[PDB]
Amino acid sequence: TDCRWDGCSQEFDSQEQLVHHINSEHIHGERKEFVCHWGGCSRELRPFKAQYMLVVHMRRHT
Amino acid sequence: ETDCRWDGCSQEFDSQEQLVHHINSEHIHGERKEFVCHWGGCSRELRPFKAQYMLVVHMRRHTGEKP
Ligand SMILES: [Zn+2]
Ligand SMILES: [Zn+2]
Ligand SMILES: [Zn+2]
Ligand SMILES: [Zn+2]
Repeated sequence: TDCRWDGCSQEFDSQEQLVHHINSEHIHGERKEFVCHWGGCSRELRPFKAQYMLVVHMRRHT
Repeated sequence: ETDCRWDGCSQEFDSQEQLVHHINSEHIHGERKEFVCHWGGCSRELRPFKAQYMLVVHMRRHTGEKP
């Protein structure tokens, strides 16, 4: 019944609430994770909170 | 400098400009082709799915939701 989506502190009473939460916030909600999938990147797939930060980060690989 | 290492991409280019344009066009602003499960302790280890529907079915392993 508790959310373990990295960055999420949400705890619930029931499976049905967790299911609705994950669908609402983490699947269909505003995208808040922007991962660099560059092979050997020292971030190790740790997400940025905004696309702009990923764009700036890509200058390090190019 | 010239070659893309974006997970599941092996485009190689002649110039830095070509690589910069490729990354922006395909990996930043292109159709999304990576769907990561950020569930703590997930055995996938943040390895991406190709499609949103695949992440949706995968979530039922963390929730226990019957299909
Ligand atoms: Zn959550
Ligand atoms: Zn990176
Ligand atoms: Zn690429
Ligand atoms: Zn998972």
